[PDB]
Amino acid sequence: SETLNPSARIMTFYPTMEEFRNFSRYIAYIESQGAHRAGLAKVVPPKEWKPRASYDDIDDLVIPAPIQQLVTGQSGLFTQYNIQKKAMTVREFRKIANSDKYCTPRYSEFEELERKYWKNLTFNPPIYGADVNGTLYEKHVDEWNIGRLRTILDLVEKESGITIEGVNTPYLYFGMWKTSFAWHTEDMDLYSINYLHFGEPKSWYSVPPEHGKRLERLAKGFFPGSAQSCEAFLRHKMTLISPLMLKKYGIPFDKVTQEAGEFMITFPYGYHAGFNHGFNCAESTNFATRRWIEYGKQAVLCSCRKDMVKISMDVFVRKFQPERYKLWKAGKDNTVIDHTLPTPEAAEFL
Ligand SMILES: O=c1[nH]cnc2cnccc12
Ligand SMILES: [Zn+2]
Ligand SMILES: [Zn+2]
Repeated sequence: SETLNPSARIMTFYPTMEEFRNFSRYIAYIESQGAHRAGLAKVVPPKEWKPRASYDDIDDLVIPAPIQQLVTGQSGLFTQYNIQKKAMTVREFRKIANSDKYCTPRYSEFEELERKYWKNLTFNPPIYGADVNGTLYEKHVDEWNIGRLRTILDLVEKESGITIEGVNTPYLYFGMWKTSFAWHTEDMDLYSINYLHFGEPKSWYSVPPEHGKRLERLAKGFFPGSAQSCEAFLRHKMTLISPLMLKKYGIPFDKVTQEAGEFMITFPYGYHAGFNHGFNCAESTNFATRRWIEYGKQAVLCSCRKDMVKISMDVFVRKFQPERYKLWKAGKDNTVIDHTLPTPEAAEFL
């Protein structure tokens, strides 16, 4: 496991239509390749696959709570205050996105736009049409349908009947230039899938899960007051740390640009942050494999109740780890997670 992807670099995959039909099996395959080590992987779907005929019929879709993204800070360290604005349509949002005030600046290469984002992120706050409940997939699409992934995370809805927005349901993100997401891991340290439906690119930064604690120690040192108030303040999704800051403090990280028509997979305990190049739309949700159960059992949650997502691990432990159930309920489960190990389902490829 330590031999595959030794630098824990972001990997890209090009499945065929046959390989694209079994979602869970393909995630097992990419892990057998060492993809998970980076904490982020890109999946380019087969040319024949399309989740919708066109996007010219969504102008009247309402973004109920758009957020103005105010950033405070300096020297590569920032706090993001996401201000709720009144509801707007996709057409109203696209008009603001493409206006002279908010449009993407003229640039040659990504590195120019990236330098531009870190120089100007505290000025002219943009509007992010983020966390919109909904899907852009046509009803008949069976392959990589974010609405219905059919992973083991489905036990939460199957056994209890409870739905957690964006976690076991899809979220839509309407972006504009300079909109962004703060460093974070998923709720319960779950996996996530992100499909960029259309528009301008979305740039990502990732820290390998095996270096995740180094990012946490850096954050705690910089924000001691926040660290004193909450056990996992990064779950508030307010902390921005520049790649230059990470480089200076020796935090290993990688960066990738996602283009329209591509999927991004985040792995358990894979910290990620990023920004939108301009007007776009992405669909997202969380999912699980057998490997996540131990991450969910060990996840450190927000203790100040600013973040409320908590999944009971009991059903997963009883069903997939019965030999460990009594030891775990007694608080005697001393399992140490090896972040390099692929999911057990990967066995057929190894
Ligand atoms: O594209 C994103 N927008 C907002 N939040 C996110 C969280 N994780 C991944 C991607 C995004
Ligand atoms: Zn995320
Ligand atoms: Zn908290």
